Amino acid sequence: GIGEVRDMTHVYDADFPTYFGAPGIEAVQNFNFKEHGFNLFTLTLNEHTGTHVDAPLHFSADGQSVDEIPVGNLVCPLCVVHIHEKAAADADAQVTPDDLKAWISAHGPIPDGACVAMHSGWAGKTGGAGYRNADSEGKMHFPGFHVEAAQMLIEETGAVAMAVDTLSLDHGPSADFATHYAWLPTNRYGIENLANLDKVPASGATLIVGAPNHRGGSGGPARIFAMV
Amino acid sequence: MAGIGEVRDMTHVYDADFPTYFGAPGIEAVQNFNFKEHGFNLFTLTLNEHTGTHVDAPLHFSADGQSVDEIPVGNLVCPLCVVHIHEKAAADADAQVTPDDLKAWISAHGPIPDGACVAMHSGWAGKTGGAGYRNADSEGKMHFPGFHVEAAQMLIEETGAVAMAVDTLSLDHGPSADFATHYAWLPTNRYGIENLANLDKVPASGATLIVGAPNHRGGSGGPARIFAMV
Ligand SMILES: [Zn+2]
Ligand SMILES: [Zn+2]
Ligand SMILES: [Zn+2]
Ligand SMILES: [Zn+2]
Ligand SMILES: [Zn+2]
Repeated sequence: GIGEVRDMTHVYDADFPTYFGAPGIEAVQNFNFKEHGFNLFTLTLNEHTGTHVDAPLHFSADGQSVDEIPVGNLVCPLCVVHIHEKAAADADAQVTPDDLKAWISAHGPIPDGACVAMHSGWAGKTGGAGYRNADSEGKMHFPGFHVEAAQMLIEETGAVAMAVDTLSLDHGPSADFATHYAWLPTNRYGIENLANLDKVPASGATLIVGAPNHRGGSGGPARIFAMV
Repeated sequence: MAGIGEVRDMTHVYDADFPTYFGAPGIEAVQNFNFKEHGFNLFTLTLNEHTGTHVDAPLHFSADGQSVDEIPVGNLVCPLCVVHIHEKAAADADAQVTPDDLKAWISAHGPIPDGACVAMHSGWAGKTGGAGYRNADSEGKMHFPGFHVEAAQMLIEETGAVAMAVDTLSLDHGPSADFATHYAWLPTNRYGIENLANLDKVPASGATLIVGAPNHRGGSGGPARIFAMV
């Protein structure tokens, strides 16, 4: 139980690459130690920036908010799908139904209430302008999940969370977000911008999703751990 | 993983109508995009750091102390040491954890040292649905339990606890005006948890408190998501 834990959260700020490209959080120093003797900031946060959780409400009219997700869905068995070999050749590589099929043939079945995370070797560009990989028309290019592989995780497993080391569940050039409309409305939640997936084993680890709980929220940054 | 049965959430659901030390809405949400007119829901949160179940970073009461992002991940996973002072707080709403309360816990459950979180269970978490959480008098001074500054001095001198937890608005009790415990614990690169919940559902010892503290760059605090296991 008290084994070795791993941090899976990025350290985000104003320079952190957001989906919209613009900064997603600003700080105002309300009090400083010099004139007041204590420090306090008043933040303005775009809850869908940084290492954050995509609640079902993000893509639904009456889904589950961040506070309504049960605790049983915040402690997930970790199933990391390595596609970084495929992502090296194709920047728009997606976790296809064939990708997770090979995960069974080396680690066994997917446990119930588990989180499926994509390992595309992409959680290392957050320090530069290459994380979004915006094109000449503002079209971002980064790996993601396929909608058909998303629905594959609905019919034949008890997976509850979909995690990605990129900015979105669907890949960059997704003007429709078919993976989002498939995995979120079914009361399953998503995780984006997951860090340090190269430091956890593909199977056996247990994810600890410290999802926020501001009532009525569609998302929000979450401190995520991984008990290896 | 051995003996892992269940995990309990030690976090309150915070909104604009949540009790704060100052007594104002500590968060103002605004839904920018809606599902019907835009296809998806997205809120913009303008919030204070010390709202709901949050963590006071060392920088909260120091000059160059650690910020929320500078707290080591190892210092976030800590053995949980819960001292129950609910019987005392039932009368005086300002009962503090005396150093003798710590010693009685040592003779009962053993030593605190080795990265331990010293949590205080005063039975105040159930008062969030009313004005008893702050318990402010007719004059305006709040009357809630806290940590005795002498107990914080014993934890640094005699133990190796890297964090401590309360179930109200501050580590100091209600009538504190200079915030003694904040000044005697945070500057030493030791963080505190405020507005914790569900401490009545965890054992007094043998539990592991996983603190999901935020890591926004350069912050003195922020709402967190806390859990307890084995
Ligand atoms: Zn999102
Ligand atoms: Zn690999
Ligand atoms: Zn998303
Ligand atoms: Zn505070
Ligand atoms: Zn007791």
